[PDB]
Amino acid sequence: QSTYSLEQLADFLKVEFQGNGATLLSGVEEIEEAKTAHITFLDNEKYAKHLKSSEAGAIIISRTQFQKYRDLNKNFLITSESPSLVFQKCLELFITPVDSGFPGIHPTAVIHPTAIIEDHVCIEPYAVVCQHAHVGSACHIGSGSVIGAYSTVGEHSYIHPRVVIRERVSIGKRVIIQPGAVIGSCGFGYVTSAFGQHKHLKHLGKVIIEDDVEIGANTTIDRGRFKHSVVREGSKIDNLVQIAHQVEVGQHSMIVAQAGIAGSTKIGNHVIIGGQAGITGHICIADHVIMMAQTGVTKSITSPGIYGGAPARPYQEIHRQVAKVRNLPRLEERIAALEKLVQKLE
Amino acid sequence: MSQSTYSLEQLADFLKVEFQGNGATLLSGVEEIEEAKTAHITFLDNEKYAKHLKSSEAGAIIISRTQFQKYRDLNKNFLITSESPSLVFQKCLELFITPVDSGFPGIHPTAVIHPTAIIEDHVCIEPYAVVCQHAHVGSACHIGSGSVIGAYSTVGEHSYIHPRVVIRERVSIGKRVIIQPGAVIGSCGFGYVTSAFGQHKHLKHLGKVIIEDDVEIGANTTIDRGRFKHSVVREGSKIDNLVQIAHQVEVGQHSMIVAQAGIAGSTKIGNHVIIGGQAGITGHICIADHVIMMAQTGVTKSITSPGIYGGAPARPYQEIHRQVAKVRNLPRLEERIAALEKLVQK
Amino acid sequence: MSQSTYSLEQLADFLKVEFQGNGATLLSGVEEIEEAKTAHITFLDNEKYAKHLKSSEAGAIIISRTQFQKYRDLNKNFLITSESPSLVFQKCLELFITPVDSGFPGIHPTAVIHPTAIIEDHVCIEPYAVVCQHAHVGSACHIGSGSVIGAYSTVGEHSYIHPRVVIRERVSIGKRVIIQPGAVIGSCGFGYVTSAFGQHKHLKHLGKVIIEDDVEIGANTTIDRGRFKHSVVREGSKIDNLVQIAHQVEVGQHSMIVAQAGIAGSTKIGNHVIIGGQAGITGHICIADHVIMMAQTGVTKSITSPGIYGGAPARPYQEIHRQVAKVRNLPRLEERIAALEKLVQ
Ligand SMILES: CC(=O)N[C@H]1[C@@H](OP(=O)(O)OP(=O)(O)OC[C@H]2O[C@@H](n3ccc(=O)[nH]c3=O)[C@H](O)[C@@H]2O)O[C@H](CO)[C@@H](O)[C@@H]1O
Ligand SMILES: CC(=O)N[C@H]1[C@@H](OP(=O)(O)OP(=O)(O)OC[C@H]2O[C@@H](n3ccc(=O)[nH]c3=O)[C@H](O)[C@@H]2O)O[C@H](CO)[C@@H](O)[C@@H]1O
Ligand SMILES: CCCCCCCCCCCCCCCC(=O)O
Ligand SMILES: CCCCCCCCCCCCCCCC(=O)O
Ligand SMILES: CCCCCCCCCCCCCCCC(=O)O
Repeated sequence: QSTYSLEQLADFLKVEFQGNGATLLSGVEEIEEAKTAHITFLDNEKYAKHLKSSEAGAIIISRTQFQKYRDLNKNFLITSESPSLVFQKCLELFITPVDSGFPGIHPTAVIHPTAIIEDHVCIEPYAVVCQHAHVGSACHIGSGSVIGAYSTVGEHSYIHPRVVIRERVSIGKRVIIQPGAVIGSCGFGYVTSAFGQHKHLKHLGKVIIEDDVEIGANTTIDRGRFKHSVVREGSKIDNLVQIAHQVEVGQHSMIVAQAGIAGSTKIGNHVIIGGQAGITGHICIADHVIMMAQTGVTKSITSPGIYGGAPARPYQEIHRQVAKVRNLPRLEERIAALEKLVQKLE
Repeated sequence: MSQSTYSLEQLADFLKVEFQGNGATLLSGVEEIEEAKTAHITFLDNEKYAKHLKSSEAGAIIISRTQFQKYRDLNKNFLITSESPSLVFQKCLELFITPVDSGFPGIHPTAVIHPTAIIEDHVCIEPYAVVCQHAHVGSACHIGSGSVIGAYSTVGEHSYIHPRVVIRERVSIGKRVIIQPGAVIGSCGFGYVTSAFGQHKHLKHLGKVIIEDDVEIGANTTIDRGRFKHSVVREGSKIDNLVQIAHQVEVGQHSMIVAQAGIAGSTKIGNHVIIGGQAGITGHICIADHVIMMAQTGVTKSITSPGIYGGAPARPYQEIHRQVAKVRNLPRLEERIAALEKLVQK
Repeated sequence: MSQSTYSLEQLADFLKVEFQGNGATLLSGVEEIEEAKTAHITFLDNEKYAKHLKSSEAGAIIISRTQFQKYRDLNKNFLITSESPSLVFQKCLELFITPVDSGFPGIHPTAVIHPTAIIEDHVCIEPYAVVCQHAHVGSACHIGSGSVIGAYSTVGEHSYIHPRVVIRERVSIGKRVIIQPGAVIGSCGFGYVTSAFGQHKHLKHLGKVIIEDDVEIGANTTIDRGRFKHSVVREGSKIDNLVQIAHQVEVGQHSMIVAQAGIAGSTKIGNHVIIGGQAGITGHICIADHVIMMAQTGVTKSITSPGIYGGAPARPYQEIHRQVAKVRNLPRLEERIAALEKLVQ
């Protein structure tokens, strides 16, 4: 650990500063809690209401937000870039990451003869690499994880401990899979028999995880019966998420924790799926669609914008619906007020 | 380019299935009925496709006898089966993508098996799996890499346990059972003794989890053991991924619980029940035979009669359809009062 | 093994408890109060179950002194206790069904322990568990098979970790803590900066996860680490299966989170709070001490006073209960508007 002054911090960040440049800083903290020795940031408007009174010895602020608060006696770090990224730079100054302590390929790691392991890879204890698997260069295979038969882990990916990647899975470049996640599990499909009974079907389709994808903890992705399941590049998936068989997740999308997409559904590019939300099967989510948390998308969405509720309706339309449902006592009163002036006899 | 090429007749004889049309027709893959080309094999599956069979350019269509008789006059290559068209199709599919194992045959040396545990003939135990005291693994079983077969736990013949499954102590697994990676079977139930004003004290659960024949359990699904009673999944039932089965829950025969749904404690589910994805079911209630819950259903009382159910709380489909409608048509109902209120005379 | 039968009297002595009914009454197991036959011991702890008491053919009923006084006139075999009837029932439960361990005592040959890690006394580490650099295993801990104790992470005394648990790096586990199988403690939190292109950049999370004393965590539950600050779960709190705890979430003392519930980033849950199954609580909000949230609740804003809440969005029990009732009433309501328009002549 070390200390940086406000002027000394500015040059390292390549950021213009305003205020008392001798302010000494020894850590990092959020805007609502930071002490004089702490550094902070502001990127949003529904956050700026806490800036007026903040002890922080350094505040990272954009050129836009700086305009509304520049006169205030606070110490500033004014940047034309995202205040959040500039803030991470400051975070990575103070805390250092730590690995397991088992570098390279651990003697325990069982690797199948026919598997191809590239140069500069780390395989932690008790990991199992199956037949004809291809672990790329500069990859990390976490402790106890499983790389399935004929599966490919593209270069620079990071598999965390105890992860099951099943047979025939394409993992892209620099993909990060959190611990406990399962890729290429069987899709929930059965033969609906005549006595009402359910007969298993071996799903054999590929699961393709493209470059720059992130998969959260214990998230499960199902493979199709014989066609592909795809999570297109730059998409970020959170914890405990369900991706059904033959789902296509479009590029640079986000699926928040505990959300679920049902079988054979196309999610478009730059789509946000809120937490605990549920999108049903055989439907299409248009590009740039934002779901609220706990949304039931039952029909296909065919235009961008903010959606929410069960079923899915535009934000404007549910925000009005909720505030009109809340209005039902008052509306009934107006009926009682009207059923009072029906004492009309003559 | 595909794996293999068959004639219509050659393939028909391989399947032990009658054919109609050009027996010489070359067939080199499979496809969905509405996409299949000449080289492709497909199946008509009783549901739709009346007009979509007529205009199908497939080189082979797997059809039931009852349905071939109806489409007898059509100019198509038919593979007529007495079994399920889809089930036959599976065999066909498996000729073009042959299913693959991890490439570790037999019982791997790195498998820890308790001296007391009994392992039957022709079983396969993959690397790093653990078989605890007095466990009983039936013949033709598969224990996936680094899975745990708990103390006094039994696994019926021909059952397939995938990698990193935990089967706790005192859990009974039927024959032909398939468990996807990372399921937890026999975890403690969420029940406690309250004491010292709201403080919760651990209760040891000593009930069993009884999984019956031909049952499937999805990936990272968790099934809790009872306090003293048992948690039972009856014959042929299919539980998807990320499902939660609480302590002392009973699921009847040939029932389906889709991904991310949860049943609370001491609740009985009937036979031929479909529990929609993400749906929730309260504890100490009953779900009758042949009940179907839509996704995200919140069941708060018992359901005694069959049919389709939706909403939170759950009500018979038609009712919640009628509700969403009326709720949506609230502004129209308000203008119906507002303009009616405008009539204010004498 | 245990076709074990005890007399009502024998049991009463072991229980150190007052009784009513024939001493010789032979009891050979436990059963729930609705179903209990003459062979069986059962308990009445919950007042919703006082119904099944009147017609009970049970061989023995564990009961509080107050409930006995109330149902005194009944001719049933009573075991009368001043403690929790459920706890006393637990003592019987264990007499018939003895618990069991894996059968691999102490530190198993096949465990991997990084030389720099510290292992205390009377600790059990099961087959193929991995303990990473500079970890600390408290005295009399249980590490389940194939469990990972990540770097610089510490596990307190008498803590019980079940098989295939991932404790990621820099995670503090308190004393007595029990973690069910498949749990992930200390995964990276969900945080990205979206570029003026639509592309999402990975923000590295360096914060800890602090699990306090007597905390329990359910199967396949995931608790994320903060970006800089910590995610804390305080004393006594019990978390169920399949639960999401986002980065920088603080959970209070003696709080309960039922299965499949979720808490978004940087939210503080107070003490003695119940979060119903599958409930969802947004980020950057606070939940007051002594708050119950019904299952499937969608909490979109801070709850600042104690009570029972429900629905999506969340409103206090009273109001939501009315709201649902009035939505139920809609068809009847507009029929009154129809008869209103009927008279216009
Ligand atoms: C979440 C859960 O799992 N159970 C809740 C349920 O408890 P509940 O009283 O239903 O008991 P639990 O469901 O917790 O325990 C399971 C077994 O206890 C048996 N039993 C319970 C009480 C009794 O006096 N006699 C008896 O035999 C039930 O028949 C059942 O078979 O509602 C109570 C509040 O109303 C809560 O305290 C519990 O957290
Ligand atoms: C509730 C929720 O879903 N939050 C997420 C959301 O909110 P948001 O964009 O606000 O990010 P967060 O604020 O949650 O980031 C984590 C920390 O940043 C602090 N903070 C935030 C804004 C600000 O102007 N100054 C400040 O100091 C917060 O107090 C918090 O402790 O998108 C972020 C990506 O950018 C994620 O990292 C957040 O976790
Ligand atoms: C007759 C079944 C009920 C119909 C509604 C169920 C489909 C909606 C699913 C909600 C989203 C959850 C995604 C999980 C589905 C899956 O993995 O199979
Ligand atoms: C507090 C009661 C609210 C009403 C409940 C209706 C919605 C059902 C949701 C049940 C959650 C299912 C998860 C299993 C719970 C458990 O493990 O005990
Ligand atoms: C009709 C629905 C309205 C209710 C929506 C509010 C519910 C909020 C749910 C958010 C909790 C999800 C937890 C995910 C954790 C994470 O973000 O990483």
